[PDB]
Amino acid sequence: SLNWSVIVPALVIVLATVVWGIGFKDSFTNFASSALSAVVDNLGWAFILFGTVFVFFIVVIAASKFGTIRLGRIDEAPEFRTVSWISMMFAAGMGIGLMFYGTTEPLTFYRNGVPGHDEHNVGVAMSTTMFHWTLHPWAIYAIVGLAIAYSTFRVGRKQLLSSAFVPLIGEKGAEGWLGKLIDILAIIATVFGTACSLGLGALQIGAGLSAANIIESDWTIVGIVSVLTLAFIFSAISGVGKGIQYLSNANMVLAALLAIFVFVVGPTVSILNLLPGSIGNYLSNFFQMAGRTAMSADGTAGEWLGSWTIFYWAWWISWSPFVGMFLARISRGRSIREFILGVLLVPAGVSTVWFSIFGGTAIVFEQNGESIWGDGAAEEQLFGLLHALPGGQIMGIIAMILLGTFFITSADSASTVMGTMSQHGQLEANKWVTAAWGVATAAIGLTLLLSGGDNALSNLQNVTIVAATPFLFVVIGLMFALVKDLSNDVIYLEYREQQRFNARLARERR
Amino acid sequence: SLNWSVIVPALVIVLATVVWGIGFKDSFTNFASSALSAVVDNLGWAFILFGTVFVFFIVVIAASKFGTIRLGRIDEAPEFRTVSWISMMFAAGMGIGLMFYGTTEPLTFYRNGVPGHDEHNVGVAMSTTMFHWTLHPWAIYAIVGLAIAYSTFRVGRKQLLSSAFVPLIGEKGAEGWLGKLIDILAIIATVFGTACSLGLGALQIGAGLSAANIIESDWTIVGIVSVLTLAFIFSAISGVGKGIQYLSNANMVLAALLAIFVFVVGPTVSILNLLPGSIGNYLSNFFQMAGRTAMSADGTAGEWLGSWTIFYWAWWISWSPFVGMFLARISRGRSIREFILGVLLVPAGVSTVWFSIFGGTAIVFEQNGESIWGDGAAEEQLFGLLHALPGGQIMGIIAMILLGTFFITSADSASTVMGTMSQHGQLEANKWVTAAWGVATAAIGLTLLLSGGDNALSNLQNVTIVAATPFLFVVIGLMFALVKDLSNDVIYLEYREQQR
Amino acid sequence: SLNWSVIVPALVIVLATVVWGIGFKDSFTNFASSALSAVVDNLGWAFILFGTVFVFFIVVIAASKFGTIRLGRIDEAPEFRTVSWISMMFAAGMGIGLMFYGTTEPLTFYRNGVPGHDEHNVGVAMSTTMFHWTLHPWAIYAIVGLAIAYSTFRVGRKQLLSSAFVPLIGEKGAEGWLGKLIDILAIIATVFGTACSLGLGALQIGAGLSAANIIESDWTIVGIVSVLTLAFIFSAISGVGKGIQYLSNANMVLAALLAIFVFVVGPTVSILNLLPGSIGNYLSNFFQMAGRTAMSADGTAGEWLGSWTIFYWAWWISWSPFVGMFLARISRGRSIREFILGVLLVPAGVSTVWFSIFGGTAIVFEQNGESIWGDGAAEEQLFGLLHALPGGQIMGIIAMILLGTFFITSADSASTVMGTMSQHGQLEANKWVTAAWGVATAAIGLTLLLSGGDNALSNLQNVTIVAATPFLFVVIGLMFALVKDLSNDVIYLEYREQQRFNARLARERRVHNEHRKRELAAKRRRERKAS
Repeated sequence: SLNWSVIVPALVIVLATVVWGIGFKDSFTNFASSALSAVVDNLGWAFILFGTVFVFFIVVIAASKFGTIRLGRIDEAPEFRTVSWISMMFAAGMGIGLMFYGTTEPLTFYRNGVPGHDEHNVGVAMSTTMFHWTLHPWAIYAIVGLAIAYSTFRVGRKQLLSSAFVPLIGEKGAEGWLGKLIDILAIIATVFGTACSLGLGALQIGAGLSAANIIESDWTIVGIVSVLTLAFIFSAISGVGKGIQYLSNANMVLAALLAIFVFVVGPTVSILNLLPGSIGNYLSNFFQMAGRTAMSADGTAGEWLGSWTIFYWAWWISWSPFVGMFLARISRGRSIREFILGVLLVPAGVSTVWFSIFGGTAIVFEQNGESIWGDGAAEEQLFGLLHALPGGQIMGIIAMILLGTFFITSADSASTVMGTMSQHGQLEANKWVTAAWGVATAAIGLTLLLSGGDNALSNLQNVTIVAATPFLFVVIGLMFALVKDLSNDVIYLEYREQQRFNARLARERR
Repeated sequence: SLNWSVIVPALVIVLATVVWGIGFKDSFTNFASSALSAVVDNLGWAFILFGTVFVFFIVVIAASKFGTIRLGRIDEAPEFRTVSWISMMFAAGMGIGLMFYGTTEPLTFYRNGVPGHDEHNVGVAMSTTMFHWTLHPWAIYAIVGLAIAYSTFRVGRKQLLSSAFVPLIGEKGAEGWLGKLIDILAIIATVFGTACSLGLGALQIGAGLSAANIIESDWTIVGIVSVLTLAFIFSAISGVGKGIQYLSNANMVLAALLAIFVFVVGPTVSILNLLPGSIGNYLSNFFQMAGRTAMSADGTAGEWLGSWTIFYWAWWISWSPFVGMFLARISRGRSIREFILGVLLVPAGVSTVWFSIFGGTAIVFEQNGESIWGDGAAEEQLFGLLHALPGGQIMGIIAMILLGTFFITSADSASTVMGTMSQHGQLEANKWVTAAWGVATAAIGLTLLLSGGDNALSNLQNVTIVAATPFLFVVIGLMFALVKDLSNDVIYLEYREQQR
Repeated sequence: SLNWSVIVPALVIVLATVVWGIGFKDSFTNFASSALSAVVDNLGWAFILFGTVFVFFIVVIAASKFGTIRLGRIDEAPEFRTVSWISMMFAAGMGIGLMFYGTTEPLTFYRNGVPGHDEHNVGVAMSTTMFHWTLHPWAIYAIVGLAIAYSTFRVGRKQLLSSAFVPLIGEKGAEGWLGKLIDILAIIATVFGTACSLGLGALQIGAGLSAANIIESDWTIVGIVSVLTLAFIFSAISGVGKGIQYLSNANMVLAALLAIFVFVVGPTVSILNLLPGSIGNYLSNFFQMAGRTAMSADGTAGEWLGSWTIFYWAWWISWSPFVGMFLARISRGRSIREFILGVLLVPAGVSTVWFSIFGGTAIVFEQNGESIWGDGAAEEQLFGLLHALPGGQIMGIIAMILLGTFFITSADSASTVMGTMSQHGQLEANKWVTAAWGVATAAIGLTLLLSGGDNALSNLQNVTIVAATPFLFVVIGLMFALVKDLSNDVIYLEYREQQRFNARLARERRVHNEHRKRELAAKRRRERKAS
């Protein structure tokens, strides 16, 4: 039961960018990235304004009476344990992203500084990175993750993003001009969003290899590294099961090694001192950073935001469908309040520690003179931070392998989700159609890395913002659909009608 | 049934300042404005400290159990629709004030800067203006608006500010040393508060005319512009009814034209980018600006505050009686929570957009070189912002007419309120006594504009702070009376006594 | 019934530091203060991170359902009146501390400035002092004060800090590797914490005398001033009762005189203008100061924090046992919510006014040129602020006497608490064992002032951070024990079970309606098909 109504237009746009970028109209793709700077100028306020709205909206709901509502049958107990649920939360907290920017981002802000602040500022350097990897991102994943976890568990609808727009569009009739389109953009936004992490994984590994087999052009090398792990996703999907479960555990171990290694070896105390700093400062500059637009100070932030804030915002939106589908399944029959409150606190905890370790020591070195700053190369900075520590050559390989495993897990999980959306929300997607999207995502992966050539990272970040632009309004509209569904929920109505009886009972007696 | 006990002392003080200012002791009036700088030094902390207290106090009540209480009969449904109620909220959001400072204020802060911050700072420039036209002002209007809407709807007392002090002063016995005095100051504070907006409307129009009939002295011109609309308030009160209803609708349209025109024509994107900025930054610098006193940094803010923060604070207080009487009638039998939460959110929404458009583009031009800064003239800056845009000469006239309509609506509405306070809270005041206060307010209007002459704006802002000083403590005390009334409501009071 | 199990190890460590500091290994004591800078480097984040946690934790509990719980018998009415309870709250708000730093602290921040800010900044100068004497300190006193006031009133256990760890350690079995140790550290942390205030009282008075009998070496003078009030604590404990009650009232009067005097005489308006400033600014820089560590800006704050933030934090922790025992008795059968909400608001109100008056005028003078800055001497700055005002020579003596009374009240109250912990939580401690700890505390008092010599203040602040380090984790663990006790309360456990049954009953009733509408629906489909 393959819904080709979504598959066709999806692959059409997917393969389009692939061919229109990999070759022929190569320089034309980089022209679209230039005309893309227009969306940052126009819909710039959109990503920023609503970007914070997601945080307030998801907190208001969690705090309101809707929080008591169970995600499924009335008064249903969660399947997985409380601790087990939190453990699966860390699995989502770790990704190729933290491996990439985790060490560079906090450093680039300490060296260059952020719009409206002095340079060499530890406090602001952390508050910014925190502002990009904590509440805001997960506030978007919670909205989507809740929109699904409610419509498919509580109401009992199909596992399609369109099924969440039932209240708005039309009950069951949401399969015309919209609905299908929502499911179409859902896949397109996901394939590009995942292609980003996969692409970042390539440059990350490539720069890691340029720190082992020194040296080689490395143009073909990129195509190699990609297909290497791209081919080993099949033997971890079809012929072999339990791939996501096993590899995820291995990832947590390797990620724990790097985190601990840098922690004990590097400036331990300094890292620990950053825990209260990054956290406290984050709460201080929150609204100041939330009000940061291309008008402060004097339209100077425009360039900065477009390559940082605006980027992440779009990158999370394009990734919301995947993370949403994930958090939904993990939170079976779990209170809305504990679901939201658990999605914003647990993951945000990992991002805090991770950045305080890598992005922390990287700053400590910048202070002591041993600048890890690899002449700009963001990918070479993670390994540079390792080689600067006793046993760096070793951990450098471990971190490199961890990337290869992430590339597989990320692509695997993202594929099982995309395949589901292509099968009318079938929970048990075929390991064949799943692998199909696997190469389809990696295809767009290299296409973005080759079109940019030397500026692969520049073009990669750009294309991401493109596919996310349309899906942005989807999440904004998904915000209303989630409000109407709740306002028409059994427990909710039963509450307002029971409260109206209590406010009328002691009224007549008076 | 005219309560002359309040009328006499009111007109006595009103006409006093009129004559003692319009002529004879002219230079003596400007001497009182100098000795007025003493109230900014002494009671300076009062306006600032409590100024924020109003915000916390009105939010705590709205959040507390008192919020569930209906403004009238137990479990009574509001008269007007939810959307209709919000629409009437915008009618109060729009005024002569936004037309005046809406374009200049955000600019003067971007050019000169605020105490304790660098200049040419967009973020701080917005946070400040927001700090003056959002929560704080309406937190004062909500307290008064609720004090009335409760005492006259719930309890069922007369529509007099003194009737709200029943819990404190004395039940029904609040008509001696106090009560009447509270009603006296209520009118005096209102007539001066309204005279400010009317005065600002004059200078605004006058500067608009100096951009059409260029040129003429303009001394008599001011007296003309005023009496022109001052005489057409009668034909919109007595001989003609539905004045407030019709004109209010026309005001919203014209105000929508200016707002949209500048929005689409000017830097659209920039304006939109200021929505998250002004809002976000406002929440960031809130407590920092709330703690801003004449001691930071190093008693340097004293001069700045006295001509900005301290000013608005007094200007809102002197206007609280009017806005309070208004919001009360509009919110018939409406939950206290939705009343407060609706008074702080709806109007504050307009002020955000309005300042992000006019005060926004004005900054965008300041950045691009086309400084609209009309050599200091605040009134000439609004029109300068228009003439800088395609079709400015047209909108300049539209905005000018909109001011004339505001001058009438503001004076009309303010009069119907003052007349009510002079008739033992009679909801249906006479269209004759109403028009009486009409000229009485405009009288003080010109008196403040002529006494200053060239510094008409300087003297106008000053006299305002004077009449508000006494009423300040009234609102502070009105804060306690609103707490006792609520703590002694219906089911709540009886429940405590039954537990005693 | 003296619990020597705690007394012995306590006096052993107490007398140890006394002898090992007063003489012989004198320079060795100052060596421990150098190796002490290591705890500020290592556990530095601990004091800062959790330091704010205490604030959030104590606010969450007060806001939660636990707040409705009464501190004693179910639905028990408080003994003292609401106003009387607030009055006894001010008695705790006033101390030797405010007399010492109240005038200097806000000044040193206006002159030198704080890490990450410009100098001569009034706003930041107040926010910092506020950050040290408001929520944070009392958030620690509330946690301890509640841990006791609940375990001894509600549950009905002995008045020992160890009795509060019953949930964690073991029910009644908390008297082995732990428990006793918790009671041991409780006294040690208290004796050192009190010794600080007593020591500060000495230097304060000594500098006051150097402003009257000008002049004299003053080395022996310190030993005199101390023993003078140290000997008059006995005649105010044994031979005379009602000492704490009477003197406390006298302290409030004298403290009111100084506060008002400086208020009316000095820059009145300026002080009043600081009320909104200090308060407002405090809320603004709260999280910014809460995130202040030895990494901002660029590990430069390390030195500053170690001599300010880190100090107070440890000083409050080492004093938590005493203040906790106090607030507990004062809040008999009083709602947890009104207890916490009353401990964080009332005292924080005094600290705001006190600093806005003394620390306020001191800045006003610094602005007008008449710098009260007594060439660094912190003790000579309070009197300098007085002598600068009409009738300073008079108030200088009054403030000096007020210090002597505080020295007695502080030592007296601290002793009655330490003695209680040495008698299995006996509420009625002996006036003999109480006086015993009196000299025991003053002993460590002079020991810290003589070991430093010229840098008496430097060494005094250091030794304090030492004894508090271990007790820090005790308060962190006491945070968990307070959560388990509450989660297992009668009124509480009834509230949850009730909230469940009420949700199951409604659950059942709803299911029956869905089958009702479904049965009734398909029924009308047969009436229309067969009409």
